[PDB]
Amino acid sequence: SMSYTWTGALITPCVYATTSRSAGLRQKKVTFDRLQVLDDHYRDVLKEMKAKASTVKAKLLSVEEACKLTPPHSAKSKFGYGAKDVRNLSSKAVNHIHSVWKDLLEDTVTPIDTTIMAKNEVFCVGRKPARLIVFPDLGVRVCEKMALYDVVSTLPQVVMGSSYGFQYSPGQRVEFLVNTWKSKKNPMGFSYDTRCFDSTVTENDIRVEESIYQCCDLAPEARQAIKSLTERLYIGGPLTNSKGQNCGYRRCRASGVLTTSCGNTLTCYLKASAACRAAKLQDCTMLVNGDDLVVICESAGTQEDAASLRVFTEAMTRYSAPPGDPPQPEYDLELITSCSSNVSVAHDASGKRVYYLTRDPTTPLARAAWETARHTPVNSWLGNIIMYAPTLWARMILMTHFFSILLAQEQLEKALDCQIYGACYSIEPLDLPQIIERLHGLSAFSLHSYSPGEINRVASCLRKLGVPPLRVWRHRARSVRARLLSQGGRAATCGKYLFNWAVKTKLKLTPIPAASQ
Ligand SMILES: CC(C)(NC(=O)c1ccc2c(C3CCCCC3)c3n(c2c1)CCOc1ccccc1-3)C(=O)O
Repeated sequence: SMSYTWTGALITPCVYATTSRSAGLRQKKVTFDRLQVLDDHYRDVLKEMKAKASTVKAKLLSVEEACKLTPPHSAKSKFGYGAKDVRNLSSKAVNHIHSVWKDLLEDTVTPIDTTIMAKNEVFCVGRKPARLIVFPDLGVRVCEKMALYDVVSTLPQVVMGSSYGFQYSPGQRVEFLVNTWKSKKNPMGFSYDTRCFDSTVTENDIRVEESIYQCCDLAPEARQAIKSLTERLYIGGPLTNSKGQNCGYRRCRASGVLTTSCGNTLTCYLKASAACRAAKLQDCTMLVNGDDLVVICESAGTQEDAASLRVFTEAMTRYSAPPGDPPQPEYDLELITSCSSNVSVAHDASGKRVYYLTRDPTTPLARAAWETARHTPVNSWLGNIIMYAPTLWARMILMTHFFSILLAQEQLEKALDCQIYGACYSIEPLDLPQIIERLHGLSAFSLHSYSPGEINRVASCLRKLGVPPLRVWRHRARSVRARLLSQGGRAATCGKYLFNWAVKTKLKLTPIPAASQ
């Protein structure tokens, strides 16, 4: 069936940014008839998964638990309250959510409304159209957590095991990839890019996902709500623009429901697993985060692997998940990008090899540049500093430049909102040494001798963007550093740890103590 049907009603508004002006380009991209044919490989895998699901027990969250787990900056309800009101258990929001939950149990058919908007996201320049998000009202969102919050995390882990990527901290991901890679005699890996994965998700895919939830041991009321949410919301429904006008109907995954991530993870794992069997990949290990898929297996030979991947892709396509980028076999782990990252090697103080996650700095640099400029309530630069703390480009460029700006504006102690790892943290910049040491270990203040590919990518990327060479940054760093040290206190600690790389004569970096008093 068609992933979308449109009524012509415009999708109205809520280095460049995406806007509603390109919504037409995306709609054309995401709108197509899906054809899905399933075979015994798919059925065999689904049965194995259901058997694992059958061992999971999961519980209803009360209205209050679900409110407390509601993120602070969610789009407000059209029923007179917003995310802060939910977090604060205001009577207004509490009363409405109870009415919404009751209606979910008593009505299991009436399509639930959703809003569609185009995202505003910053990119560097072939310009990409804005992403479309589809989401139900805040009240419904909280009820989703009541029914399914205890499901959507626990369940995929049990079903998929080490393949479920969301269980891993950043160092655990690296560890899993490197160990998997080193366990093959002749490793071959490839990422698989599904073309607009959300649009490829069929009604059958979504009823399958529901059938897998129900394999869980649930409360009766939870089964009812999960069935209802599926029928009224998940499988499809009407789309409303920001103006209150209907602009079409959906028959695929909505991007902004609680089950988007769990569901894409299960369905991607299910389809890919079966496709591995169809292709006869040997000693397969998969890693899955939602729609993002990477496979590492035992090489059968250069042309064999190429043929294998083409048969892999044919299976995924039959299963309704056709490739955006045709997949490509790699024989070097560094060259495999999954979840916008790749493993790379450097050396620590004693010259030990340290693997860490890095990525092409283009988008992080562009967004940070954008945030310097227009002073946005969004601080993506700080999140990138944390996520990619060990990297060449985060240490020498982003840290240097932003601690530079923090000093000048004397903002060293103003906490910034930071959305990372699926949560919104209130981050004080002086905490960065302690944060980094926990996430990445001390080696992250001491890494040197980065790979030639990594260095080339960074230096080349800077040139493309008109950013000063790394040499400029090392010089600026030494200045920012001395300023931090001179101020002493927590500022000094930042100079000592975050910038010991810019200095000839290294200070000794010892384990930073937890807070006292
Ligand atoms: C001319 C010179 C040498 N420039 C700088 O010092 C300088 C510092 C930081 C940055 C940055 C960012 C680096 C990462 C943190 C956010 C800003 C970017 N650019 C500069 C140029 C060049 C133009 O604007 C950009 C557009 C896209 C990506 C990066 C940038 C001067 O001294 O005036």
